[PDB]
Amino acid sequence: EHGSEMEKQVNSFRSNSTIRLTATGGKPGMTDRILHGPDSQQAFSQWAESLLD
Amino acid sequence: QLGNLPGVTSMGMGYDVNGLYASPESLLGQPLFDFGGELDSIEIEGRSYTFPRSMHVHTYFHSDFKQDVSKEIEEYREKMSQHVGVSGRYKLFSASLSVDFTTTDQQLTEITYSSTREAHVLWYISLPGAATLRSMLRRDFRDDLNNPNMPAMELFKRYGPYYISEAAVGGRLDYSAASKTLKMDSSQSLSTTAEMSYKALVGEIKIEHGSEMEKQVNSFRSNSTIRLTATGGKPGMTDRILHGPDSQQAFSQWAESLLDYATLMDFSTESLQPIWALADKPERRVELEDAFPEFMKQSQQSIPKVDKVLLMDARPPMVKAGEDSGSGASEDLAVFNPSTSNGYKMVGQFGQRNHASVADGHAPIFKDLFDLGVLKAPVGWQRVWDDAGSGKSKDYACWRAIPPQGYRALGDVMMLATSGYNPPNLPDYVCVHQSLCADVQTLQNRVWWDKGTGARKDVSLWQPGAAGAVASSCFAGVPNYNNPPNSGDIERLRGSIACVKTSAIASMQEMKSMLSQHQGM
Repeated sequence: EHGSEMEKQVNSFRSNSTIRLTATGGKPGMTDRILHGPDSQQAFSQWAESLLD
Repeated sequence: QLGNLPGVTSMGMGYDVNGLYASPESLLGQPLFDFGGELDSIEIEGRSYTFPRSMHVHTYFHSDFKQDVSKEIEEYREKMSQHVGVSGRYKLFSASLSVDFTTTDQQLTEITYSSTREAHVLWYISLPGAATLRSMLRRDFRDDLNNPNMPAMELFKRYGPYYISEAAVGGRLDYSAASKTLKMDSSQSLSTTAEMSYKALVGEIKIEHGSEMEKQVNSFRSNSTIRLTATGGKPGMTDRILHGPDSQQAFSQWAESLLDYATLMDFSTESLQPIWALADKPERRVELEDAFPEFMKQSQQSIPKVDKVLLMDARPPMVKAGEDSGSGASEDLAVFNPSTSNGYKMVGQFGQRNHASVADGHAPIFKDLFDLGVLKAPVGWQRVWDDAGSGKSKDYACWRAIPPQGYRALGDVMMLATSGYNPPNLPDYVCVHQSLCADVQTLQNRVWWDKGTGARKDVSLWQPGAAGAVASSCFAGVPNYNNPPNSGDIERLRGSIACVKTSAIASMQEMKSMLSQHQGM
């Protein structure tokens, strides 16, 4: 939730950490979109539903 | 065939001029013309397209930005109909209203109607003039058009009264807003705020967090009903652009898709041309043209409006709010507040020339039923008068609501027999927006004045009135004993105090009855 204590804590974590997302298995080329790019929740759900293939 | 250039199938089609604005959805069935089977080819951004030789194509990869904005629905309709080729001053494209706005907002008053359209033109297609097309008519259209026993109404039902002669092809977004501007910190123009909201949404601007522009746009969005409609372009993108996770990306997908999903999506001054100009005989051109007003009659009816936006309770409970006991004024004064609840609001005190425990009358209370922001709290209170100099230990004062910009107070409030000049504490006092009020014209039936008190300053409480305003139950202080007050005293009230129009007001029962004649409310 915007304005929450958890938002403050997470914003603080992100802007004072170097963060990477690395995928082993799953649809390739999805981690950049999940981490940064346009639609991270959709890109994640595509990776998750892709796992069988 | 007519080739594969997008838009070609729209050209020379009848159009429902009462339908949507520049959309394929308002094209009408039968093609009017035979455009020849010979085709030109054209290169447009690496791809080959074909179209009939008789049509002309002008590529122009660019964005036209247009806004039609108005506080008045009928003016919005007129503005939207300008410069599309329909001679006369007709209100066109009536079906787009319910596409763009809820039926409630259409009928409500104090709503600002905006259409902010960004047209992504890839090319224009244009036809020959009427006189060239006359030799290119399809058989049954030619027969019907030129048969003098085929009446105008049928001809117009079958073919449309106008056809598409020129059209922009690509995709268009319509960011349409029904805004309650009276709730909206309205310093910057609504049309600019709408523009910025649209542009931030699609990422043409980024708005800085904590900016003035952010405040203005947030205010616009949370006090408007907003829709995004796409004509042409990849379908099912508008929900993501408007609301969903990544609107700037969803928009760029729609924008880069336009070549593959291009349709007729905009009109120029030459777009719609009348079928009557195609008739062989001048007598036939004229009789068809004369029939256009009756074809359009139903479409030109005004949108029904809810002008009665204040719900009045004329007989609320009156509670005593002081006497001038101890003031030394010759006359007695008692004042009474109406009790308020359920979103009903006080606009003034009731005043009496006596000391009774009971009010001689009632001060009405008003409720902003449709939440239009027509009632708004005062920004503060100033003194018309106090008892400084009377030497009485307790204090007596007449206060005025200082209205926020654009609003007016309907009555003053006396504070009587106080310890210090304590200002009114009336959480449910409101001012009323200018639009619902009339400037004070008369000041009659004096309630009271302070003479005898021996205060340096003077005051008299008068009943305000205006042509068309409800007979007021409230008072206004004049800082002198003029009897009756002169036009200078009346002028002093202008911009600050007013009377509330009968046309803006209705009782519980009148509101039920008025609303039962408006569909979907």
